[PDB]
Amino acid sequence: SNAGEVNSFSGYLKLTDNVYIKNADIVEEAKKVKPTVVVNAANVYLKHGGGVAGALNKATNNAMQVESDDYIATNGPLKVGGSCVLSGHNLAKHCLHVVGPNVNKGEDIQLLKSAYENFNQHEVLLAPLLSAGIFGADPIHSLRVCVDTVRTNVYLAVFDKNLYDKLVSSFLE
Ligand SMILES: NC(=O)c1ccc(O)cc1
Repeated sequence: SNAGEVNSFSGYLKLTDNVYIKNADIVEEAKKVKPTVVVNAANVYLKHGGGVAGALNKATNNAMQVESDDYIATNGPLKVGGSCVLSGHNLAKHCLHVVGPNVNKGEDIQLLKSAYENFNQHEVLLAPLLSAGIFGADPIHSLRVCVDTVRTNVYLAVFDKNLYDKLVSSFLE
């Protein structure tokens, strides 16, 4: 890897005492920062074909999917709102696979609070906005649940510049 120190976050905007945000690609952030923990936007079967999960898995050259398939065959699926800790491969020491509700598929948005409570077992995390994208939840709402629920230090990477700008505007109202 590059020779930088681990957990080297740069250029984030501090929103609260423990929540930070950056307009960035989470894969490029993982490579630059070398965090202890990267959060995956997982589904219950740990099938990483799409969304953030697909980007993370591709950046591990499919090692994340191989490990996840081995895990599920023995250990069974996660629950919505739940998490597991598997290897971070080349991206991080650990990957916290967190299942936000998929409101495009009828799941209860209330489970987003449970989803973010998984972050509180880790002192500092690189993460995407939970339940965004293929999961269908309103990103402004997801940021509010994050701020209200996470107590540990979270560094959120949002790649779409227009969505970033709307999140920051929303939060500063
Ligand atoms: N990026 C990494 O692989 C890493 C290694 C050791 C740590 O204590 C934290 C992170």
